Amino acid sequence: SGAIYVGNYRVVNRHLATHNDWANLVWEDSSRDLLVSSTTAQGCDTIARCDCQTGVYYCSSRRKHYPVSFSKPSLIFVEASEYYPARYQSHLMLAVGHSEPGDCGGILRCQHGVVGIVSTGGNGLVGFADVRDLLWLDEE
Ligand SMILES: CCn1c(NC(C)=O)nc2ccccc21
Ligand SMILES: [Zn+2]
Repeated sequence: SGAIYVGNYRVVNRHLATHNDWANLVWEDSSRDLLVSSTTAQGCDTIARCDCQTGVYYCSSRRKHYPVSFSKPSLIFVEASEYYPARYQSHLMLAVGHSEPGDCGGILRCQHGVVGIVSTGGNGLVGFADVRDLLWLDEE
């Protein structure tokens, strides 16, 4: 589990969005596994605006933050998980590391701020849904 809290936006994995998220929906995209809802209180996170390929992510199933190198966001085939069938996911970055389903929502961060959230795992990789292209998260 986990979210990004930037201004009055909550960014969550679409597959973990709650009824309150859907009832307060700003934007969602199944192909990216992202959903954005509105918040009362302003959030503590800053979104990265950059093309970094190194950062640190939180792994809840290890209670650990790991430094990783990761691929640039792209359209990738993802094998079946507990929460999605085998399918193509867009805006996905991969790193070598540990990721189980419950790790979804952990933040990947670089020197510029939050890059994305854990969205995929299995076969010794961790996949992250990028948010750095969502420039509208920083305004209105
Ligand atoms: C995102 C703001 N921010 C953070 N934040 C964290 C969590 O590390 N570290 C910074 C270092 C220098 C300048 C700004 C910085
Ligand atoms: Zn960066």
